Amino acid sequence: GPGMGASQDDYALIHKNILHSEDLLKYILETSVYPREHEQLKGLREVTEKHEWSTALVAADEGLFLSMLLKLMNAKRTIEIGVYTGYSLLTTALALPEDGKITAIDVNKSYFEIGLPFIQKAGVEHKINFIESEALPVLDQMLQEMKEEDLYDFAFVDADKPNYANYHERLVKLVRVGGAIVYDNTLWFGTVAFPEYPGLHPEEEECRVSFRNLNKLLAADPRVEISQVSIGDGLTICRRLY
Amino acid sequence: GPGMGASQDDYALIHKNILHSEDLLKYILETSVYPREHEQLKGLREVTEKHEWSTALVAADEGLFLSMLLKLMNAKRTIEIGVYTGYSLLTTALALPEDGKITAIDVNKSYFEIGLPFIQKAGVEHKINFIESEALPVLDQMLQEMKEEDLYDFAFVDADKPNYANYHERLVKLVRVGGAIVYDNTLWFGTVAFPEYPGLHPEEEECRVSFRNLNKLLAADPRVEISQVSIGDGLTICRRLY
Ligand SMILES: Nc1ncnc2c1ncn2[C@@H]1O[C@H](CSCC[C@H](N)C(=O)O)[C@@H](O)[C@H]1O
Ligand SMILES: Nc1ncnc2c1ncn2[C@@H]1O[C@H](CSCC[C@H](N)C(=O)O)[C@@H](O)[C@H]1O
Ligand SMILES: [Mg+2]
Ligand SMILES: [Mg+2]
Repeated sequence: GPGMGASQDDYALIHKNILHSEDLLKYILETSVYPREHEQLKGLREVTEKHEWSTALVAADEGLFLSMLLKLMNAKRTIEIGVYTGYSLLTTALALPEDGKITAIDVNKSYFEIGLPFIQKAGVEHKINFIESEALPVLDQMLQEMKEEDLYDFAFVDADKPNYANYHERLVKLVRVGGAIVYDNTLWFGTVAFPEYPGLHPEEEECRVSFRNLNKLLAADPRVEISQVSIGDGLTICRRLY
Repeated sequence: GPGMGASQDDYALIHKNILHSEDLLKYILETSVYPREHEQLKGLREVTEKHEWSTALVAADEGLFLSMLLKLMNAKRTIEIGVYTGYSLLTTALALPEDGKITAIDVNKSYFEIGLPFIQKAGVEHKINFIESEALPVLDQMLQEMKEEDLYDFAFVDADKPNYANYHERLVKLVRVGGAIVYDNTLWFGTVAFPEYPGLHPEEEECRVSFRNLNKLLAADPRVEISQVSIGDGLTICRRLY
């Protein structure tokens, strides 16, 4: 719609971190991440770093953390909401077993085609089923067709941030009991810690208010036990109880 | 020498944080941690905050993360090194199923007796086998007694930091293949990002060097996959590959 420019350069929080020191984040990346990063994940990240929406790319240290979660819970069927160029999608496909399956949903396949060559040369494209659509209509039709023995083990939510609460009401019925739902950016550059934060782009302000509402909602939801982790831009792990 | 003894006020780092703000950290605790904290964990934490070594108490948001890791990986048998007043121990005991068993090792049981009444009221003391000893002799004795059916699914290391690398050589044999080892304080108040740090206590400088060596070691160890997480004072998750 008509209005103000909503490009990445129009944003205010691009360079703000939740860690105190930029040295500390670089230490973690140089010491414990880059020596453990797949060669194709490195290539996908370096291309994405130059993209016009580079701020949406998931942090590399967080990627190695999501891979650890998938392996420890022995996930085999997962769903990803928000693919972009596919860093977390490639991370997920590399962690799953050979017969693992992923449902990847994004409104823009042009983003996904940027990282598709890296995914292919990693040899894990066969696990991925890409759905070019809005995520909410896909999840609602899944509610129509999913049987209990088809429920997902793991779900990464990283698409349109104000819609997390809407995705939640579907994913607690699409993920198995004891499965995991992870919401990304739940600390939003640290702006959620304050009732008001001046000088944000209108869309950044919408995310701050929506994340402050989601965090209260997740902490009070009896269907789930939560864990908010201050890695990357912050994430909340959600385990379905019933 | 003789006098008043070791204080946590002799240390230079106890007031430091890795997050950008104390408001952000207190937001995480007030929003997502305290409403989910067990009543006995709250009582244990509040008494421990007045102890003379309250700096070593595991952060409450990290406790929920460890509880989440135990359930997602379906842990049943764990080992804890460094108990103190038992916050992480009580966190672990509440997370495990009713038939879970924990081997808790600490050189000082007087610390543990501070938290024992809270563990009893929670009704989980039957899962805990406390051993008052130095950790290394106990771990070595386990290696000659351990059968494959007795391997641990999970190990939390949070004792004397300079001994982590020595604990690592034992724990990759005591933890089952696919099991997890978590090393606490691997970021050490952010000092690991600096080759030199001024004004540190001799024991504080010793662990900054130790953790700079351990983080390089763990990132190069081909026996495990790793994931360093910037929660609390930073931790490193290790998953055994063979
Ligand atoms: N309504 C919607 N439904 C599905 N996807 C959407 C959406 N709105 C935005 N998106 C997509 O969600 C993505 C978020 S960027 C996600 C980053 C990626 N997961 C990573 O690991 O780096 C964008 O590519 C955007 O195209
Ligand atoms: N060599 C050693 N072997 C076993 N325990 C040790 C040790 N050196 C120190 N410790 C113990 O390890 C503890 C570290 S503080 C640990 C904090 C605790 N895990 C928590 O949840 O808060 C101290 O209580 C100390 O008594
Ligand atoms: Mg993100
Ligand atoms: Mg600690």
